[PDB]
Amino acid sequence: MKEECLREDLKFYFMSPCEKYRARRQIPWKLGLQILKIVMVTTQLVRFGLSNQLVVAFKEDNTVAFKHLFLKGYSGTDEDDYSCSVYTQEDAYESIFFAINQYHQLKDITLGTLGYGENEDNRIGLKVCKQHYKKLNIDNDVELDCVQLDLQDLSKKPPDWKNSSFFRLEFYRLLQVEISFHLKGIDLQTIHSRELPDCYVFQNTIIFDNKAHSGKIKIYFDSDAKIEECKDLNIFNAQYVLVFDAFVIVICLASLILCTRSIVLALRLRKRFLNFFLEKYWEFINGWYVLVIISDLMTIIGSILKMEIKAKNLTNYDLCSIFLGTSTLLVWVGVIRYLGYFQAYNVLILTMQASLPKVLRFCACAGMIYLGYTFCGWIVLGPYHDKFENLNTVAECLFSLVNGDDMFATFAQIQQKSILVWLFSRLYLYSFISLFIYMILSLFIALITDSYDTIKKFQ
Amino acid sequence: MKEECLREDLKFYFMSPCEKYRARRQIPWKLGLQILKIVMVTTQLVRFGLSNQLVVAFKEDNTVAFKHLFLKGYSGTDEDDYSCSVYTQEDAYESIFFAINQYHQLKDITLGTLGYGENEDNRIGLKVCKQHYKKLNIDNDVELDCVQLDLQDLSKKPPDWKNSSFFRLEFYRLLQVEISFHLKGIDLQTIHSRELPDCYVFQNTIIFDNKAHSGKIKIYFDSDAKIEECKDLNIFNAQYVLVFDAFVIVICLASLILCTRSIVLALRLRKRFLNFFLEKYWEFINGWYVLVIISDLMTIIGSILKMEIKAKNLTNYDLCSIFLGTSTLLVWVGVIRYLGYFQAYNVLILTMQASLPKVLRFCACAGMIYLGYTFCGWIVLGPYHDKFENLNTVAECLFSLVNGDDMFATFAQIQQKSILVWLFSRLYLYSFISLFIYMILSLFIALITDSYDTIKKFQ
Amino acid sequence: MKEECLREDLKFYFMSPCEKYRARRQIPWKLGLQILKIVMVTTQLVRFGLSNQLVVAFKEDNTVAFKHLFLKGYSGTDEDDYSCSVYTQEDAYESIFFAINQYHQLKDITLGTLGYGENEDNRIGLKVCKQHYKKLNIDNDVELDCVQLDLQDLSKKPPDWKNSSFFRLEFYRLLQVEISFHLKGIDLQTIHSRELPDCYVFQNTIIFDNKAHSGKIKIYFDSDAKIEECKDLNIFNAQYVLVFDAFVIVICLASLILCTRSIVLALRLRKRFLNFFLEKYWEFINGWYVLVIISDLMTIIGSILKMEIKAKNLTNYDLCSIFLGTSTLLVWVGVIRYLGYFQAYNVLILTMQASLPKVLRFCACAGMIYLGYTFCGWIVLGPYHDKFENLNTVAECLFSLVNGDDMFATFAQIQQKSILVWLFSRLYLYSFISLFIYMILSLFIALITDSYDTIKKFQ
Amino acid sequence: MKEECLREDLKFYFMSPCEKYRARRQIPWKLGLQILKIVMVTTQLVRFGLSNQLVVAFKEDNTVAFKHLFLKGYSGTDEDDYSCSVYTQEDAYESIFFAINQYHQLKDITLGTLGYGENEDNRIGLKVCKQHYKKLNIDNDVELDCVQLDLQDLSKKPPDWKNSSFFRLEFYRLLQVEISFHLKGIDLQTIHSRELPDCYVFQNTIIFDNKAHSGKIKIYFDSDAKIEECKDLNIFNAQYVLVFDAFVIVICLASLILCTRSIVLALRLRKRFLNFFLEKYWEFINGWYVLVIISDLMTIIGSILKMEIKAKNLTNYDLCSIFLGTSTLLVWVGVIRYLGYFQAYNVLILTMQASLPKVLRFCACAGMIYLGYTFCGWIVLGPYHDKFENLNTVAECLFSLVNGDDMFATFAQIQQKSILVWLFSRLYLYSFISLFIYMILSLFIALITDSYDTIKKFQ
Ligand SMILES: COc1ccccc1N1CCN([C@H]2CCCC[C@@H]2NS(=O)(=O)c2ccccc2)CC1
Ligand SMILES: COc1ccccc1N1CCN([C@H]2CCCC[C@@H]2NS(=O)(=O)c2ccccc2)CC1
Ligand SMILES: COc1ccccc1N1CCN([C@H]2CCCC[C@@H]2NS(=O)(=O)c2ccccc2)CC1
Ligand SMILES: COc1ccccc1N1CCN([C@H]2CCCC[C@@H]2NS(=O)(=O)c2ccccc2)CC1
Repeated sequence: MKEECLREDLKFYFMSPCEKYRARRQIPWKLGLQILKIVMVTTQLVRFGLSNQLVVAFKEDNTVAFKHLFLKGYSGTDEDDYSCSVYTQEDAYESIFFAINQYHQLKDITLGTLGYGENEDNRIGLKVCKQHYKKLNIDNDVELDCVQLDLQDLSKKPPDWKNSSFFRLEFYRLLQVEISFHLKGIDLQTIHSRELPDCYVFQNTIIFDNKAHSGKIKIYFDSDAKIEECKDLNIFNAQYVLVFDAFVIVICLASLILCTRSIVLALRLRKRFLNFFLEKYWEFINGWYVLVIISDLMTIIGSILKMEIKAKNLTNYDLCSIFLGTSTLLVWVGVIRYLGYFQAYNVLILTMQASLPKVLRFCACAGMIYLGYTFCGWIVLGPYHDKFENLNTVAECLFSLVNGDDMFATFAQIQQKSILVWLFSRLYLYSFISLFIYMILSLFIALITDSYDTIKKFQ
Repeated sequence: MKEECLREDLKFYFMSPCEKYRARRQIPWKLGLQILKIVMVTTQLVRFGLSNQLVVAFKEDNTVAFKHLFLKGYSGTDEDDYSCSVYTQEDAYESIFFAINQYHQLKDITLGTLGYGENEDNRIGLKVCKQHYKKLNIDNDVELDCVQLDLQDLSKKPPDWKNSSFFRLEFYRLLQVEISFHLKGIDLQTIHSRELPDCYVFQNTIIFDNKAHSGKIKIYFDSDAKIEECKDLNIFNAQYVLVFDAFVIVICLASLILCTRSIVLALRLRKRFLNFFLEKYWEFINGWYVLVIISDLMTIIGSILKMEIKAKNLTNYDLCSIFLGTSTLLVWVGVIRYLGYFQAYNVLILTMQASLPKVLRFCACAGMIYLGYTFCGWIVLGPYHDKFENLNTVAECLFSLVNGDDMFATFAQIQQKSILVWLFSRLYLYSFISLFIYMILSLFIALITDSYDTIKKFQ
Repeated sequence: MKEECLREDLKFYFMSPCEKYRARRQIPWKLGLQILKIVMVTTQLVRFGLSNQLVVAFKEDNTVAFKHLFLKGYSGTDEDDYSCSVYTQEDAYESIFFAINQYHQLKDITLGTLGYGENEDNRIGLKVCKQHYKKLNIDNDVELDCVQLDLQDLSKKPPDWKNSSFFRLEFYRLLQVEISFHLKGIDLQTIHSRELPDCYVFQNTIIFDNKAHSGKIKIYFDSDAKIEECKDLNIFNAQYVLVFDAFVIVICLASLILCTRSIVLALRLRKRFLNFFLEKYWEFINGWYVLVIISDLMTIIGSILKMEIKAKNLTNYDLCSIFLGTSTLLVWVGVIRYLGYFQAYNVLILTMQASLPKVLRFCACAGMIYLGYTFCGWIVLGPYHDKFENLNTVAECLFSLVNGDDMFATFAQIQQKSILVWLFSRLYLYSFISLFIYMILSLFIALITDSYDTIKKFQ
Repeated sequence: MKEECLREDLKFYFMSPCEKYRARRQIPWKLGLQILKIVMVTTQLVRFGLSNQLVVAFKEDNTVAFKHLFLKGYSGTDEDDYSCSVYTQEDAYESIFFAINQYHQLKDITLGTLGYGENEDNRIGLKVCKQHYKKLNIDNDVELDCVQLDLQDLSKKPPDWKNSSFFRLEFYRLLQVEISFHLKGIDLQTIHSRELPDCYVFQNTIIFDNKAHSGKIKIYFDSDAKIEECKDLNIFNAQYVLVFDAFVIVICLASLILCTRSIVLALRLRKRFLNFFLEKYWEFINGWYVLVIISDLMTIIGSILKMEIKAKNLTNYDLCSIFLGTSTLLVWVGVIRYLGYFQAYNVLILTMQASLPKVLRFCACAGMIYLGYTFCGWIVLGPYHDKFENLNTVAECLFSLVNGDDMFATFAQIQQKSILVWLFSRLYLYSFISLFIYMILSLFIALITDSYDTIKKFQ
């Protein structure tokens, strides 16, 4: 009778929860735990995204306002990673003095709720640091000399800091000049909800950088905002988000227990069948449960990081987002296993998974041509094409070219002053596009004439 | 003999109007009613579009002129949903005073036929409203205080409104300042047709908005134009368009009667055949007639809305256009049924409609991956990529990426200051593009090796 | 013996010139006439293109210089079909007076070889014309009043034209103000070849246009350049190009005779075979010769027009180019018949021409959906999308969308202030792209499963 | 026994190095020489690219700084191949005088480490050369007259060079004005590595060019930088790169010997088999070795050029890069032969190489249509479309259009003032896109229905 019982076991282990009900009126409480998971995880992700949008928008808007306030002649768009640049000694002096003077008159210039903030030394003021190579008989060591400009120093009607010997810069040895100050703001765009607003501290540094010593000073504006508590303020949910994140951890933990239970019990059924087969003489793994386990672990980790961020009021959510997003993605891929319970969501799998070896072998072959073209393009067209500046950019450009993106712009971007490089670029681009189109279309006719045989043999 | 008669019925019910003439010299007056419909509906749509183009062009040109007249330092292009922005208290004051002074001197500045218009209170003048949080000890309530600047007030050679206590703004509590005025224009670009021109009333509001309190005031210019009747004017078709719209309603109503008649009579023939089949023991629906009925209803509704708009001289035609366009689209799809009467416009239908279940099943599976990628991309790359700002934008970006659009720009838009987010973005984009290309090409080889069998079985 | 002779005829009429030599050592002097044609026609086209490039470049460079000289605050790029625009009465006055003053001081401002040219009335000077509606009690008639500003009038140290009653404009009735003057230039960039340079006459008109009466004056600069003969000039091939064009006409005329001879003689062989077939009881046309005849006619016409243009020194070559280009295109298509003489350049024709009926039938069906979408998109998204402004633009946008071009930009271009139009635009774009991708891929699986059968039956 | 020995020979000559070990425990020291080659060649290329990036970045940054210092009103972006342009005599004078005055005050304007450099005549100063047509009674000869402006000449408090008769230019005869000067810089961005920095000499020429005589002067800034040795400098690997390049030459020379040895020995085995076949009565070439030999030759040549460049301190690496890149590309293609030793990386070759004749025949046919369209588009749309300016640009535009790139932009770029050219452009673009899409999809259905038969016959 043990053979019949074993056969009934697997006959029950291989059917969908919808059917298992038909066979035994059983309730898949585990499938329910999964629907409640998809709803709770998606809800948490959306709420987290909305709150992050609000905070990030406030910080970025304040940064743009600061750039307009303190950078002289700021266009409104960052030239590069740096905001603006100067090419003349008098331009650099004007930018430095403009930043200092705008800080002096902040209360009459700012449109928002800004005030001066105490520095790390507990004093309202401005710090300017400059670095020079010590001394063309320059040395290799750098000299760092700074002074602290208090509000009393700036407020003197005859300004003495402008005429001081500090601000003679000797630009041929100058490495950089750095201006640091702190500002305190408030977002009143939160009081219309009877919730006390969040006071912010801004640590702004302006760096006038000429490490390159190429005749251009690059001006970087960096604003680091952190959420302090409000001290001087009188007008007229923390546990809620935390309980929700704790429930999410409970559901994704319960799912983690159940899936690991099923995998362990699946290994037990293998023994019985394997031992039974021995006497007379990955399918059991169900690698969707691997995906579910990974997504549960990632959701638990991301929820813990989110709780930690909310608890201590921290504003960088990059790694918390990378866990929650990559776990929600896997949750929706797990919806496909449930969808992949009706027989109709199959039959094309006999090609979608069977072609995978052929495609992966093709990728290995085409990968070597792709690497060779990447190296060639970087070395040759690097100094003449902005899409070939570095190896990673070359790889992205070649990937996009394989997909038809910006071909004419790619051809036209390279100037014709160097005739040899122009001819080589033409040959390079034409050969790459033609060769890869040919290879992709070939791979493909083959994949077809193979499936044809595969499906013929299957029937 | 009833069997023969029934057989002759269906033998007549299944043939084209061109053939039914061969079988009985009958005139398909109903097919004629359809050609006259396609011509009348298309003609009405084109005439409506041309007239709307004229009116909208006049209104938009006047709005651009107003923005140049009243917005200080207007570039010519709206920065965003708002036209321009300021970052300094003195800039905001300059913009406000510039708007007021330009309104004061309108007659000497405008190039067109503009004049002052009476307000809702029947008085030529300018209204300025400002909103402040009541009182950092601010309250949660807002205070709205306004004054009306008449032309006599502005025309005083010593201006007293500039120095009044109204225009001290206390920007840290300011929510917005709003300027409202009315102008009356004429389009003389209609007199060259001996048709009396249309006098317009413009309700212009300039909103200096800093609800965000982020250090930037956004300046919105909104112009609401309505067509009044001309009062002061002496120089040297309404029924026509209305009769045409009424004829359109008659033709699309007659077609509605005939199609509903045929469907009802089609149900009668089903009874006869079904009862006949019972004794010895959607095709009849002709779902093209469903399309014709829907298009007729939409055309009647759109024509009624068009008549209502023309009757009371109203200038917003968004919903009238959405009915007429979506009905003309369905009319041209109904041309395909007539085209689909020759046998040659078939045979490919045996795949165009048979593949539909497989494609729809594929869309269900790929839809879950698409949703997962949408959520992941929004949560991770949202704060760093302008094409991932919100969920709808992420969905559009992913759809476009599946079609090869702006891949290199999408890769390059994300800055590399955050290395973790940069690496994740690279992995995300590469995986999405590769996976979806693989899935689409797979779906496809399958659809082929299936049709092959389907067409083989058919023959 | 007549049967054998007839059979030998066709056996000779159906072989390639290369083979006919193998069968009879015959020289295809006619195939030679064709190679000399491809070389002579291509050479003529290239020479014509180079000379046109030179002339057009000179004229366009002079036009750009004129725009910088006479248009106040010209950016360097035309805003639209018009060069620049103004929105204030004082701006319009400044532009008009700037143009007049720059003309007054031309000799000291121009960098090239420019001088004043006599007008149609044989007098060096400037003409200003203005148009007003006669007289709000305006009439429907226009009044045209002008004055001629001579160089003596402009050179008076107290300028009287500025203060004259002519230049009070009454902008509310103004239609346009037009400034006309003539300049004479020389291209010294032709003397370095010992060829006397070409003196030009420029007829420049500046139109300050406000027909719209929308508060914007559009400023058009139109320069009409014609090649006069040089009068005042002393420094230190016309028959050649003409003889070459005459030889081209001879070769394309000889080819026209021979092809028409062969077609006529081909009809003779049809009679013999057709009569022979009758006794016991397009292939002969060779529609490549139709292409050759059309290309010969077009080349002769284009060469005649080119000779006419060169003879009387005229500078508009639009229709001459459209004949020469479209004839050279057909000449290269005729190279394919010669290439299509080896057997290997066939066998794929059994699908390239057999699929044509199925594709054309598909285009008829998809054409109706394309027209419906064009009308719907124009009527709905016309006032909100710059790619849907008019019907032709909508058709081009839909064609490009079918090919994957600017999808994200097309989605993003439409603003979200109108929620109904935004939702409809999303539905419209998604449905169009999905439907047309589906239809194209379907047409295609069908074309395959058909060729498969076609090629199977062929063997 | 010689038959058995011969059979054993080939049985050994046709197996992979991995297997030959299974058959004889032999060590493929030659395959090792290949892995060490791929690592050494890639390493050399990467190091060369990084060093070139540094040098080129320094030179380009200095050039941008020079353009900002010496070009009046420089925007920051080159208008074209030329940096900026002027259209007025006074603008040209201002630009010339601005360049001279900025050179005079260089020490107080430059941000980097710049100084005056001696000219070719060993004297610090500025040279201005102007060219005029000799003398409208101009001649054909040019007159070149120049003066040398020393620092003493520029430093005189009353400037005499401004008022000299040299700088009256007579613009109607002017060909160009050229300003030449030398500057000496240092990159201190190399001292932070205890490596003495590289002093540079810059040969800057500013050319005010109006060869066109079209009313625009084009201003070219050309900076030629060469690495001199440092003379005045006191602060606080050449053999390494050279030994590495010499080792690379040894490995790519040893590989060249071995591959040529194998090819020669391969020809010996052909004799034995061919003679053996005679008695009773490219595969042997292994054209991968041709690729290896070519890549070895290119690597040796590129390494020699790199050694020559490093030895004499020269900064143009265009041809050295074109050899190293195109050799590294071939090295990665040679990785595919090793990958193509497992049987699985085959079977698709039976189509990837068999389709090549059909595709090449298709390219020959489609090439003639492509050439015809190129000529037609250039001749017609050349003067109206910036993507059709010259034949090469037309070819690139058509290639991109075949791949779906910028279709709507291509359609929209051509203005509608000329209706005939607009209609022809529409017809041209539509016909090209439709025809080439049709031909590519046809080629393709054929390639499939052929492989099907090919693979069927193979089995
Ligand atoms: C071996 O690569 C191919 C693979 C598959 C088909 C064709 C090619 N050929 C044809 C040309 N190249 C194609 C690359 C991708 C699409 C654009 C080009 N097709 S084209 O416009 O019709 C054309 C044809 C002949 C001459 C000039 C242009 C690449 C080589
Ligand atoms: C499983 O997805 C695929 C599905 C079908 C074909 C290929 C792939 N592979 C190949 C690479 N990816 C392709 C995505 C769409 C087109 C661009 C890429 N083709 S490629 O340039 O020739 C290439 C090949 C190897 C390495 C690097 C680049 C995605 C994975
Ligand atoms: C009936 O049209 C189709 C025809 C052929 C294949 C697929 C579709 N479907 C699938 C979606 N649409 C495709 C249109 C062209 C390519 C982009 C879309 N493919 S997708 O990114 O993979 C995707 C899949 C599911 C949901 C969301 C996105 C259109 C409908
Ligand atoms: C003989 O060329 C073809 C080859 C293969 C398929 C179709 C065509 N046809 C169809 C139209 N043209 C297609 C070219 C490439 C893709 C865009 C066009 N397809 S479409 O949007 O669906 C369409 C259909 C009918 C009318 C209007 C538009 C080119 C001719």
